[PDB]
Amino acid sequence: QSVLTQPPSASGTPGQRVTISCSGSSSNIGENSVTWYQHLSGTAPKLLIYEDNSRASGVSDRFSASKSGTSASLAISGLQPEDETDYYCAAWDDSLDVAVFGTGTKVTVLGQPKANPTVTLFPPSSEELQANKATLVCLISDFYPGAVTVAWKADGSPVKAGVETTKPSKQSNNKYAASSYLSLTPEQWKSHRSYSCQVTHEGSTVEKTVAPTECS
Amino acid sequence: QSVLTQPPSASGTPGQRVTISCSGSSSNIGENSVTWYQHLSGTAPKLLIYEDNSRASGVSDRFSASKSGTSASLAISGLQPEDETDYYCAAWDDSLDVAVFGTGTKVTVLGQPKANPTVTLFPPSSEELQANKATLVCLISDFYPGAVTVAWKADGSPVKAGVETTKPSKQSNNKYAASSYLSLTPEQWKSHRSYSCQVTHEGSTVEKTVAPTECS
Repeated sequence: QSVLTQPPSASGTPGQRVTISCSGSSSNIGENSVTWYQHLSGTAPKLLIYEDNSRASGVSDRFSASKSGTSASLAISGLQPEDETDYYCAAWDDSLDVAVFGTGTKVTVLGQPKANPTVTLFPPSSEELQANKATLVCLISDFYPGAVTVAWKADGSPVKAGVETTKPSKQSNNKYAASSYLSLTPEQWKSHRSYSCQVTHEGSTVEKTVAPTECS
Repeated sequence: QSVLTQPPSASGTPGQRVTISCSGSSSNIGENSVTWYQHLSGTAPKLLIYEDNSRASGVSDRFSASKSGTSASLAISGLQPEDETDYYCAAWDDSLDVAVFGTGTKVTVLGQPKANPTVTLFPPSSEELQANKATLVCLISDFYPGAVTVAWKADGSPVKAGVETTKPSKQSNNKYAASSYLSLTPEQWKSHRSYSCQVTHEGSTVEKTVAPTECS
């Protein structure tokens, strides 16, 4: 039989230190070495700990683990917001002859700082103009919380056609990123001299403007 | 980490038959035993297969599995939507007693036709470089199912470091959009002959390239 029990979630304030428990049986944990993984959903679990308390290269000293009898624990000291993820444990099951995983624990980092987005406007590429297409991308990164507004303007006047904005999603650092793209004609691109992306986040607005070519 | 390669999506019409491959070295799969996991964005993985092919007692017979040295594969002979979950392979033992997970594969039952993505590479503007920065953007659009894997190189060398990739999202045409950006310094940029963006999508792999020509 089957699994290693983990509390569903954990909760901590930045700089604090949270403990993740893993319970098992004597066939698995009791007798064999434990392993802990961090999982972003869609990346592939990343090994943190091996052989009960060994750290994998790239793993920080903020994460330490141990095993007591039939129980194992992971301690995150210095809770950072990039730490908000899922943590799974594992150990070989002698009687079951398999690797038996933990139920998974998701750490919630309460009261994360507010991060006003960084805005970057990309004008139509060459590759794409000498291909007779024109797309502008307004990259919106490093924001928190994760809700923003986007508005496009052309020569000051509202661009109320051709825009596509992406729902924000988490970046590795636990901050959001999104994009807004406007498909125009190379015809349209040229005829204008100013294009602009305006992003509103938490009572603050930033606008970046782009103008038909500049440089070599 | 440095693990198992799995296509991002696998998908078919109801009652169809779907295959999910898993690729590695003659160190992992290629030598070890491979296990398969089933993961809904609900708490825990769930072993379908163990010791290459032996079905986890109680798993449905619509699940078959095999290995052949380098590769491995799990066939879902009975595609029904309760199968619409992520799937993971795992080899076992590079450093001792650890799981070596694959990238995960998302299975979707086609609700619309397959659509290869349109990839577009955008180099820095003159403007952001005049400001002493450089960010390339890789726009990924018009693709279905909703899942991709993006990789960046610099003179045919993987760029792991400093790339973020957005989670796919449903735009106004009913197809998905995503974007991945690579943050550099204005000289980290110009010290390389070019940068390319590579998107893998249910069979198809597209690679776009770009060179520093911005007021160069």
